[PDB]
Amino acid sequence: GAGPEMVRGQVFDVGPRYTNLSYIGEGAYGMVCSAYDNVNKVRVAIKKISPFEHQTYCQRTLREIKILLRFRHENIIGINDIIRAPTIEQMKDVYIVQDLMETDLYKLLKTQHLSNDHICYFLYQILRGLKYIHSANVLHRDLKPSNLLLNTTCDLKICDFGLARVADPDHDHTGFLTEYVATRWYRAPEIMLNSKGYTKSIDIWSVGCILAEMLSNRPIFPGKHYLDQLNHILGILGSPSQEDLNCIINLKARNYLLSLPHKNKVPWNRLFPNADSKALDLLDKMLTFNPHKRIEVEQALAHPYLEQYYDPSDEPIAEAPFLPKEKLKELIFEETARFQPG
Repeated sequence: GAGPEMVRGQVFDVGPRYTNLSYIGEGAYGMVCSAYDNVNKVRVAIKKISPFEHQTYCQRTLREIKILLRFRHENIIGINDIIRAPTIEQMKDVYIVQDLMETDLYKLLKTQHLSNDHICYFLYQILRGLKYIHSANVLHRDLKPSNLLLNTTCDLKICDFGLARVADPDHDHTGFLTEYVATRWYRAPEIMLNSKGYTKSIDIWSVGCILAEMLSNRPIFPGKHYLDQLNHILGILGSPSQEDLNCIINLKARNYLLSLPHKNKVPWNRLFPNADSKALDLLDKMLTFNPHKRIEVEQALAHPYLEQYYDPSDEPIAEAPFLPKEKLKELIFEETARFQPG
């Protein structure tokens, strides 16, 4: 009737509820598979996770499980089930069950031209999700096409909250070239200059990047290393204004910008000659150099580009806003307890 099922030589032990395994790929670190859920009669995605040797992998797993279990939103991936051993001592892996999403925006962009209607709809859903996340005082901090899941009807769901943090603007300041975790091509200019990525404006930049990418099927700022990323940004936006430089008090950061040759803005309509003009107006506002001047999520939603979808009453906000590895394991154990046969 059952056993410890294997997939590509590794235990993928999810039964008896989940049968007929097919492999998909790799996760952050751990195997991903689809499987037939025998209770709700649908195929699902199951991600195997093995974090307990390392406090960082515990921190990200716990952080993401805590977040995804607290969140309930149509445009954020839910956790349907969590499979693990009944005791801390026997728990070496955890399996997270999610709705099966056929594709993601990375894969889609590599293979499919998007109509303006698709771009508009996808951007609406990204921002609708992001409204909820930000309303919970959470920063996602790693928005990118591969973290935007899509099913067969183009329902879009934000995933991968492993690098998320509670917002903390009063402690956002840092020095020049401070090391950063999140994906390079979607990093706001200030990450390289004077920001730890603790304000909401960090996510809007990433959304701006994703919009630009949907318009042309190519990343807009494909930097090859930490500081090339900034010079990609400045080659399009042009040199920051005196006013925007006066906001950067750090001398290494400011003097770096002052050392560069003057660059003029590349107009959006020459970079994207087939783009809708309202899309380019909103792109410009999301890809603003100065984070204090950058559009906020709610303002983005209310922009004329999204007028066909905008409905604030149907764009919900969160009811409930918000260490050694041994204690993180116990907290992962406690956090996943609600899915245990009971």
